[PDB]
Amino acid sequence: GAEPTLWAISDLHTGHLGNKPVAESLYPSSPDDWLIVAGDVAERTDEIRWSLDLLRRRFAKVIWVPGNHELWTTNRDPMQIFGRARYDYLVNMCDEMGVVTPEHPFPVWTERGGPATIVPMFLLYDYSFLPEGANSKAEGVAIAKERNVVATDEFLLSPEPYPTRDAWCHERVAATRARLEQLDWMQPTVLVNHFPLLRQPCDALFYPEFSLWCGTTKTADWHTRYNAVCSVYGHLHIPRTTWYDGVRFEEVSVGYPREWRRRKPYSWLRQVLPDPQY
Ligand SMILES: [Fe+3]
Ligand SMILES: [Mn+2]
Repeated sequence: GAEPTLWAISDLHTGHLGNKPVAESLYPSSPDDWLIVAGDVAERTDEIRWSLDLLRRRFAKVIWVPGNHELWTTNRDPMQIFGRARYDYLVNMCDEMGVVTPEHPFPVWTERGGPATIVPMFLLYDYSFLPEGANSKAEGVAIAKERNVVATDEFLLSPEPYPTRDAWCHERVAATRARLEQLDWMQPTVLVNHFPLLRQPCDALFYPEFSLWCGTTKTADWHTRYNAVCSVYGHLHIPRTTWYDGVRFEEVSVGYPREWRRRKPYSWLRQVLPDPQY
């Protein structure tokens, strides 16, 4: 009576007043629990480090993937680093703390839930989730701008040295797909990515245009192609459990204080493995 569990959570946003207690209430159920943190830990590098240091001292293993907010460079950030350099800095930070990143070898869960390869991914988005009235990236962003639905990324998420964020996204997708092809085709995977791997969850957004900043069409079939037993994501701030083509998708976001105070959730940590039979 003390069997390990693989949990997940995302969108901690510890910099916002009121979400620091949430992060400070994250505890394991056994000394061998793993915790997936699926993006949007914080914006500033020191806040991200504080949160990840707090979590890695409680869980046996922490697997971190970046969200859009970790790649923001604000004026109040002690590290004025941008783009791929900022991502490499965050990866090196996590490595110095012992936190697993998308650049580390894929961890393998060998406890309850079967041998499952946990795949931490950094993919970003490529403006391919076009709104109904759009037929290109520029058209979609223009329609979103005229309706005042623009992501702050456009001004804070630098893609340097890449020219655009979709170029960075396509390179990330190419590399991650190359790594995914090298996996044993008969072993389940746990796909982790801040953004949803397919477009369907974005249909729950209050306004659809924002879907432009919510993923890429190049990963529409990865949950079935690579035999995923569970797909962990966040970003949308719509925490729930759904099923697509037999695969269980877990939106594990916490959100901003005024968002999750309207609800009363049963515990912050979402059980990824073993199957909770929900
Ligand atoms: Fe996000
Ligand atoms: Mn978020």
